[PDB]
Amino acid sequence: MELSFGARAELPRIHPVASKLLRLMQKKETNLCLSADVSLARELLQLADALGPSICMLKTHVDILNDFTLDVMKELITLAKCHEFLIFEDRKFADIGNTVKKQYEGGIFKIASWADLVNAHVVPGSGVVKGLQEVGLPLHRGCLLIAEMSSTGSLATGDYTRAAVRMAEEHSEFVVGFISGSRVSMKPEFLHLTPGVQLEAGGDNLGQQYNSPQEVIGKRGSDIIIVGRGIISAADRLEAAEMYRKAAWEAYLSRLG
Amino acid sequence: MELSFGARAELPRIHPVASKLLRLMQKKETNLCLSADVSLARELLQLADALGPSICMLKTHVDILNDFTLDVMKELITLAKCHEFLIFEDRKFADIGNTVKKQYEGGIFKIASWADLVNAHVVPGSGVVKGLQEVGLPLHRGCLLIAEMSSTGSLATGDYTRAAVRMAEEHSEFVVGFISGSRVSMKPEFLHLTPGVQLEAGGDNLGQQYNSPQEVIGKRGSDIIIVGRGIISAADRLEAAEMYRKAAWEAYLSRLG
Ligand SMILES: O=c1cc(O)n([C@@H]2O[C@H](COP(=O)(O)O)[C@@H](O)[C@H]2O)c(=O)[nH]1
Ligand SMILES: O=c1cc(O)n([C@@H]2O[C@H](COP(=O)(O)O)[C@@H](O)[C@H]2O)c(=O)[nH]1
Ligand code: PRO
Ligand code: PRO
Repeated sequence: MELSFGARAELPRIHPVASKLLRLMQKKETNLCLSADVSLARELLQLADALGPSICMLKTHVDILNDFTLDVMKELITLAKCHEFLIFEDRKFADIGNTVKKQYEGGIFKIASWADLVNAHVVPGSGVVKGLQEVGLPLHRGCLLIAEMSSTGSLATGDYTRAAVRMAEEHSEFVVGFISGSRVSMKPEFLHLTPGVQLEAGGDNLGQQYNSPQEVIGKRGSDIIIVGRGIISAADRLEAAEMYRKAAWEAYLSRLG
Repeated sequence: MELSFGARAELPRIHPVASKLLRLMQKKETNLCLSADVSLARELLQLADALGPSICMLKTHVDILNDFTLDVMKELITLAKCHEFLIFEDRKFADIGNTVKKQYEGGIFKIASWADLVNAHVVPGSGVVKGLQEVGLPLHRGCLLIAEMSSTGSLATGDYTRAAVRMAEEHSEFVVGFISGSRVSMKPEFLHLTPGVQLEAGGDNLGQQYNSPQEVIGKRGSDIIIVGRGIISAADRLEAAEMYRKAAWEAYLSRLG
């Protein structure tokens, strides 16, 4: 009884940020999240503009942007609105609730002011979510919980993964899904986003491991692929993004049947 | 066969950053780390100057400083050198190795340029440490691994804690100890730093739980207490720091016997 992205966007318990995302995924035929892991604002913005039509989401690491300003993020929002994609700051909040609330709202990045989505590790216990939601619920934001990781030696397995799913399902007013390698929740209101994706087999020299779009979307049941170097290190990033988009989209279609 | 801090500073396998810390702890009779969880640079610097003689370490969250600049960190270094304490940026790196290397060296904070110590969660596997050490070893820095957390529902227990200890003991050229609630390693070359500390019982409304200096240093065998609100929310932060310093130091002495 698997529903399309467009039908999932209408589910009774859907979060509004998840619904917006699912609707634009269906409209644009994309379940690709670009991992824009660059250090220059101009490159970030040029990628966002050119690849915007091909992506459902742009994932940032603003803390690696050498020339971050809030006005860069204003320009990114313009592109996100134009091309219709969400902005996901991959901050991996991972502290006690009292600390993460300040890290999300404040400092020089003011993440909550521009990021539709953020994510959190579950290791601190549910206070990490409660602290973020003090800021994010008034701002109509969503959060993803890290239930599994792609890297060698990941401890996000077994009972840890189960705890992440329970934490999400108990904070569904704010948590909209997971970073995971596979479908971890049986509730269709939750999004599954999977990093560690390339077309070719392999990894990196610092513990990254890759699986293909067909494997992660088609076999493992995830919704969205997160792709960094498979796109950004290519010469033609637009054609690379299109290859990843077509791969992930067809894997999704074939699995709906 | 418990050694004093000053003797631990001479151990054959000691890391140079740990040795520097242990020597100044012994010299100054302090095993207190101030958690300087403030949003203004002037308050950060005024606390560092006034409390510097009372502390072995100042723990920052630079991502909550509304008016961060690199020149603020230059002024903090001056105070750290004057008063003899280490600077610990509590960034909780928690990503794949390729990402954390960039988050540690780069962006607007350039953490590795000013922080003696950083810390990491072990959930990604050991690539998190390998990525950080690509930057931190050339810069003669150290790292702490988060083996336990103070907050309600923490998943850093059992086999997760054991994995953190193994990861530290296999990366001892860079990892100098732990964030933990107790002694987790039997190797005296590793430092144990414990947050979730107040003189009075209680917690916060976002999952923080407190234990006393006597409990954590004296019974649970930790080395250093990390104290935020128990000091910073007090009217007289200097006298508060002195009360925490005296508590932690006496608990350490009584346990050496
Ligand atoms: O398990 C995880 C979780 C992540 O967010 N990531 C992130 O996804 C991206 C992967 O990038 P790449 O495709 O270049 O390996 C990085 O930004 C990384 O921080 C990951 O690789 N694995
Ligand atoms: O297990 C942990 C790990 C931490 O670093 N911390 C940090 O230690 C400090 C605790 O502050 P406080 O004493 O105000 O509760 C915070 O900066 C928090 O981020 C913690 O409380 N528990
Ligand atoms: O792992 C494999 O064999 C295939 C080849 C390309 C990606 N997956
Ligand atoms: O928990 C208790 O009872 C004591 C009282 C102060 C701190 N510890």
